[PDB]
Amino acid sequence: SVGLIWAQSTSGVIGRDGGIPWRLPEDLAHFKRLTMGHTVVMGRRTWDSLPAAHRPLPGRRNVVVTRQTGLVAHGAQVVGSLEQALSPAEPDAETWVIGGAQIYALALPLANRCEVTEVDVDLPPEDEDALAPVLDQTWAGTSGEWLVSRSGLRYRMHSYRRL
Ligand SMILES: NC(=O)c1ccc[n+]([C@@H]2O[C@H](COP(=O)([O-])OP(=O)(O)OC[C@H]3O[C@@H](n4cnc5c(N)ncnc54)[C@H](OP(=O)(O)O)[C@@H]3O)[C@@H](O)[C@H]2O)c1
Ligand SMILES: CCc1nc(N)nc(N)c1OCCCOc1ccccc1CCC(=O)O
Repeated sequence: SVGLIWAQSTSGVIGRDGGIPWRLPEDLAHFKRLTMGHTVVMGRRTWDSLPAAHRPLPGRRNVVVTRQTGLVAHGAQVVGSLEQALSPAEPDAETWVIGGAQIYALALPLANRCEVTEVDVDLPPEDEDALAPVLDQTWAGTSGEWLVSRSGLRYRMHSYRRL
């Protein structure tokens, strides 16, 4: 199983200024619960965005996709394409593509599941924003209820699978 997992504003923003432009603890907990013990595949810019105590992401096999063949990434496995990342020498029952926008676009045709957090935060897109992939008619999904975070934002989780 190859899955994508992301959190987006309702406007589709996933990233700004090298980070994520909201604070949603319940989404971090969801992300940890879904990914712990599994492989997490990410683009190099997402690797560089990880906060210090989470670079590498603890308890997960971290795989970083870069064209920089000689790149040192302590705590992660460096590979040269998304296809390499999805062709491990040691297979994993679950592989999660964890971003960013560039890598999601390449991974979506190869994936069978998407786990999406929708965040009701008003962020009109700015020119350098990273944006979420869009799910077309080849995907179908289910939505959780709208919830309110202890930190204030409304949010909800969606689970999509390839038809
Ligand atoms: N809200 C969320 O769920 C979420 C999740 C993840 C990330 N984010 C945010 O998204 C942003 C980062 O996303 P991004 O789209 O800018 O970058 P990204 O997808 O994380 O990384 C892009 C990098 O991946 C490498 N890459 C891309 N295509 C490749 C290919 N065909 N072969 C080999 N390497 C390839 C390149 O690395 P090199 O330049 O090293 O060659 C490229 O610069 C940040 O703001 C981050 O905080 C948000
Ligand atoms: C938690 C944000 C996030 N949320 C969802 N639903 N999917 C993602 N792919 C994602 O991005 C994962 C990469 C960025 O990870 C972080 C960014 C800022 C703080 C903490 C973490 C993850 C830390 C961890 O899991 O140990």
